[PDB]
Amino acid sequence: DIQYKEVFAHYEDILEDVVNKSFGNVLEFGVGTGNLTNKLLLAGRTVYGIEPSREMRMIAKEKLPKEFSITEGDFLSFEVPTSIDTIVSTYAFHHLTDDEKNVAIAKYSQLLNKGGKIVFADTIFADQDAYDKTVEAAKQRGFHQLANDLQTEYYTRIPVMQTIFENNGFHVTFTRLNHFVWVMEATKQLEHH
Repeated sequence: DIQYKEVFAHYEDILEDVVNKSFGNVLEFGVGTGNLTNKLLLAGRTVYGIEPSREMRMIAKEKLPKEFSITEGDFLSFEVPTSIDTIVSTYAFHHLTDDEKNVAIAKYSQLLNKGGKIVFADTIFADQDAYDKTVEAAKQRGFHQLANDLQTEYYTRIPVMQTIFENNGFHVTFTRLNHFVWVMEATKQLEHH
């Protein structure tokens, strides 16, 4: 894992940052092994989990308190908890093509109330140059699995994500927490219905 040493740099701080920007009922996508949830629960937040992988939902049910709800849905198809104030996820949104990312945001815009937020932490790039330069660096070093990841998954650019959020009624702010990851804080501008 020397290859992902930088990708996960400040991992904890990253979850911390997402936690500190969330309130009320939290809907988490891509629960994985429950690391984000864990800090979300510690922070006294009310959380509802979503994770397609049964393999993952298990490990999380293991670490998290019992009773914790975690359905088998995903970013686009999932159970709506009830009243959502903020939607979160870390290291997951890139599993969606840019078109799907737009459907997702369009859908969260439809569910959240004025003032509702979307806080996602994920690997994303400033521009095409920053990306190609990162893919090369990974090649430069012996990082072959990482270079594959970068050209396989659907990582995108900050400006693209910028347009999607705003096109769907959001005002978003980007804060870099490491060379790969950035935290995007989005707040819904207008009210529902």
